[PDB]
Amino acid sequence: SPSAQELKEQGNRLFVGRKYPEAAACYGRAITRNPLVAVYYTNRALCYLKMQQHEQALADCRRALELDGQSVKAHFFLGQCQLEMESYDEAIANLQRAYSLAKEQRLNFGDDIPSALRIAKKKRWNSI
Ligand SMILES: CNC(=O)C[C@H](NC(=O)[C@@H]1CCC[C@H]1NC(=O)c1n[nH]c2c1CCCC2)c1ccccc1OC
Repeated sequence: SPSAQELKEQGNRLFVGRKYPEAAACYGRAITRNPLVAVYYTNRALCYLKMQQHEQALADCRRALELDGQSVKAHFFLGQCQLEMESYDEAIANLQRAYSLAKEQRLNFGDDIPSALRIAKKKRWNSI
């Protein structure tokens, strides 16, 4: 029987290989062993996003946020998901929140969050 962390790493490896259903199933098996780890839900939300399953991706972001309200990644993926759903105002607020949390936690993602914010703001404007 593999451990929860072994399953998270197998899921990450599968994600790098673009095997999204397989990766989501590994994160699900990690959750079965330990359902109190926010990053398992955040990682699976990204799989759901790659599989275009937006309602499932939102639900995993919410499960991650309930365990870790300070999650930079859960707010970032929530915002990206909302952007694809055309919920622009909500997307921008979550991306801005990921930016502020990353700055407070002294995390370095280069121009990842400002770039995502610019895409969302341009998409919101183009629709207006
Ligand atoms: C944004 N893309 C991912 O989070 C994919 C994820 N990458 C990581 O965990 C990177 C390894 C070390 C550094 C880390 N970077 C980030 O966390 C990251 N970068 N820009 C941002 C963030 C977080 C949110 C704001 C923008 C990943 C990689 C391999 C396999 C699976 C897997 O995730 C399921």
